[PDB]
Amino acid sequence: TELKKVVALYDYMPMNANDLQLRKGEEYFILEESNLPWWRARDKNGQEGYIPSNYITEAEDSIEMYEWYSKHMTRSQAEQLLKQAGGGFIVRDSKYTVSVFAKGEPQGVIRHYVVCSTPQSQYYLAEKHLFSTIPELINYHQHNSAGLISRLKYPVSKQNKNPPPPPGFGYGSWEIDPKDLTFLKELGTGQFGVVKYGKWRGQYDVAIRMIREGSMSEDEFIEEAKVMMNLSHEKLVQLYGVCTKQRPIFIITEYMANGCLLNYLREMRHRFQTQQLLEMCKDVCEAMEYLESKQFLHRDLAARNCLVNDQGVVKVSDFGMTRYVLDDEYTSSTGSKFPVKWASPEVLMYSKFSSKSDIWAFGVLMWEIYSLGKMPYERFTNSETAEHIAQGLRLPRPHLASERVYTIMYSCWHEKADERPSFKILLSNILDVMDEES
Amino acid sequence: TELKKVVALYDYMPMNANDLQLRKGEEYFILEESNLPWWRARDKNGQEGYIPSNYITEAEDSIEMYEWYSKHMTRSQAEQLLKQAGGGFIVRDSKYTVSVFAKGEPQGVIRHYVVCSTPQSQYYLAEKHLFSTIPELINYHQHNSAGLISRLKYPVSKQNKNPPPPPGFGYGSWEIDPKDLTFLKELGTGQFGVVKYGKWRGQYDVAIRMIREGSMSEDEFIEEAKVMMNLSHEKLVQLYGVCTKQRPIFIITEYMANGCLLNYLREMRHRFQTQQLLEMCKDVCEAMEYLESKQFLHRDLAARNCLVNDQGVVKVSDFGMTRYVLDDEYTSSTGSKFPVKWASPEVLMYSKFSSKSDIWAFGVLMWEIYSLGKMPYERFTNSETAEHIAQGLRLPRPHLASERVYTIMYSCWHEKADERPSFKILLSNILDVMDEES
Ligand SMILES: C[C@H]1CN(C2COC2)CCN1c1ccc(Nc2cc(-c3ccnc(N4CCn5c(cc6c5CC(C)(C)C6)C4=O)c3CO)cn(C)c2=O)nc1
Ligand SMILES: C[C@H]1CN(C2COC2)CCN1c1ccc(Nc2cc(-c3ccnc(N4CCn5c(cc6c5CC(C)(C)C6)C4=O)c3CO)cn(C)c2=O)nc1
Repeated sequence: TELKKVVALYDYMPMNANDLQLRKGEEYFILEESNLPWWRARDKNGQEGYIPSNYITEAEDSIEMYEWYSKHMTRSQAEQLLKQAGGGFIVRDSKYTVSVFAKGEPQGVIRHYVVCSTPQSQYYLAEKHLFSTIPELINYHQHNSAGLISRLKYPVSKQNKNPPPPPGFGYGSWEIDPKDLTFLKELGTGQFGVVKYGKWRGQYDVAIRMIREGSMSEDEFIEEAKVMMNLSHEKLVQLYGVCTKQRPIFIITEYMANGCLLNYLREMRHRFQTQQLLEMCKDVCEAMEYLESKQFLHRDLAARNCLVNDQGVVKVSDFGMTRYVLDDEYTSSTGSKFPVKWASPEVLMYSKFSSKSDIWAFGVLMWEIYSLGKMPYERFTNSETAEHIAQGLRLPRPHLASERVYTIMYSCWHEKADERPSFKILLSNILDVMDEES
Repeated sequence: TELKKVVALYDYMPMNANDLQLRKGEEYFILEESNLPWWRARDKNGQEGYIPSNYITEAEDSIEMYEWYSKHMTRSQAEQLLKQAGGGFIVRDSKYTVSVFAKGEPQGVIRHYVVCSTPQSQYYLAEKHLFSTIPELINYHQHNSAGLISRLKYPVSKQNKNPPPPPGFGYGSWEIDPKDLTFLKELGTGQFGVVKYGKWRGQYDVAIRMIREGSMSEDEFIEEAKVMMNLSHEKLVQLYGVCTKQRPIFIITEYMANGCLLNYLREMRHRFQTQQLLEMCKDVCEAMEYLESKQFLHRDLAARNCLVNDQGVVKVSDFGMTRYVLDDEYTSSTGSKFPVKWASPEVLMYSKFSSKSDIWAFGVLMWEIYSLGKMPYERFTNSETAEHIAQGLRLPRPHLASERVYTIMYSCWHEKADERPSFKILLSNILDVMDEES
């Protein structure tokens, strides 16, 4: 049947003819197993005989066969023998513990590192390398195992690295030269004029926005043009400059290939997925957090007022351009072209726009992003919408929105403006839910 | 004042005379810090000028300066770029996470190892090497750091290794030869005869126990001598043999230098400390657990009935010798020499000794060990002791005993015998409290 084998704990010289000579380190195969103190075994040389049971070590008992494990050693005695030894690695039972000495530093320092046991029969240690430097840890794992699937010696970078939008086509270059502008095609028309994609110096992809007669207050616009030019963020359209010497003054800004994210979600639904609109909302929230840090108010925040580039990243645009609108039906709170769908309570009532109103509009933007572009309150009217917002009604939950993101965009719509979240904490929560989704 | 410096995220060619040429990798010292998008810096070559803020990386921002960290990377996109890369170490923000690929095994396997942040500004990873072999882990740490005070390459062993007691002076050697016995000195007198320390064959330290006339039932003793010889344990005195051919029959057993632990704790109080009596109790409990596994009953368990050797380890002795006593005053339950102090309720009442009675006696032994040898119920008498044990009284807590060990030795004294603990769980609890003390 099955055969048993043990190691020679110590060495024994047969005091009796019926005994076998044990020799420390020479494994012996037990021939019979009983409860008596002596059992018959056989040696590699071929001799067999009875031998003491107090001299055998089971195959799995190799722990005792080693010169480190010491079941008798405790967390105190071990430190007393490690101080007299004066770094000695000594193992003791406790499912075990290890002790090492510290060597400079004459005051001996002892550590009691405990050995933990995995539920899957494995063993490890509750100790972390504690790298105070991330690249130092990356280099360590690069030249070590550390229980990883492989060494961290295969960087995962990309070659599609494009510089960011130049904060203006040159320092102090507020006035663009129409001669440099290289009009190429047309990008549609805007509230104040017509757009067209060209190239500054024929080497920088710019989007020229020519104005319409009696559409914007060019004077005030140029007055605050330096201000609006000082606004620069990754998720923010980069205003390159303005050609004011020529009429209509040309607002040369960053170019976005996909155009309005609203149409991107309502027509270009064959280029993204349901797991990316959250990243779009993160981009929008980052832009809003920046413009809030700048004490600037978007004033008009909506998918229509956001653009998307070839890389698929969404960025806010037309930041704070309302102040330079001439259409009364759009500027007035009771006008027809006024976006009541995204407007807020205090706005619609007393015209008290604020960062809280921008947060309300951002919540509406998240709702429509998750709705794929469906218009808010498609069934209601400009007055019924205010009625329902006052009564307490809120936009429903899109079929693709989780309860978490719905709670986010709902907190964005708190009746009390002073209670509405800030864009910073909104971005924090969006990042949290993103890390959870992923 | 203080000087600032950053790294060149990308490379920039001055489109304007007021600009400075940025070159990826060339650190630049920012001359002035503002909120504008362009700031003036100076280069190592000595040239200074305005440069974009979107191209600078703070010194602590080196994370982005590396080609691994990717704040945009998520737990999904990262796995999509790692599968197309097909083990690539890619870091992303999340306070961070790392991803590596698996290479054999054509079905790509990706891991999402998260990077943890210590409260002390350090960084580590929630990953264990998971060594399924203790000596394999010891070898790994022996040739690695693993965040240890030092490599596990300094064994902490001792040269004072003595073989254990030979389970008898030879196999089947039940009858010792008085000629071999080498009587040396005297060790005192016992209940049945007189003792003396000698040497078997002049080479094995043995303790001969010569019997007294009309003190023991030599016939029954020799009858069960093979049985009592089959009892062998580390914390158990090792009966070497019996010379029955000569009168008085000499019980040659293991020699213990310190003698009775009772006198060891009552006179030899200049060789141990208050942190070792717990180990003594552990030794006694191990012996009791073994003799319980053997369905053998000590019958008389007490510090007096335990010996100690030069190494300071205590071992039980005279295991089950009561059956071979001739003194009626000691055998009878109502006799004068009967140890009522250690006796149990059922014993004193109906004479129903059992493993529960042995557990009671072991609790009493622990109490007296922690009392330094004080006699149990020094004020009471044989009858008042039973009175108080029946009423519910129990031995008090020695000044050196913690509430935990007191609860242990108190559970040892449960009124209901069927409820008294087992020696196995008692040893488990003693080991637990020992690891806690240490
Ligand atoms: C999507 C493709 C589809 N393609 C079809 C498919 O085969 C042909 C045609 C092209 N089309 C396309 C591509 C790219 C772009 N990109 C860009 C659009 C615009 C743009 C265009 C028209 N109106 C506007 N708006 C709309 C908002 N708004 C304006 C002014 C004001 C507002 C609100 C206000 C009240 C604050 C005032 C305003 O100007 C804008 C945004 O400035 C600006 N910039 C810089 C671009 O890069 N757009 C569209
Ligand atoms: C401590 C030093 C001090 N030293 C002084 C200091 O300067 C001089 C003198 C020596 N002394 C000393 C040293 C070593 C030893 N060791 C040994 C003691 C004994 C021993 C001695 C006397 N009585 C007994 N008992 C006592 C218990 N018991 C006996 C028989 C029975 C019992 C109970 C019963 C009812 C079941 C029956 C019985 O025999 C024993 C235990 O067997 C046996 N063995 C094997 C030893 O190795 N003892 C004493």
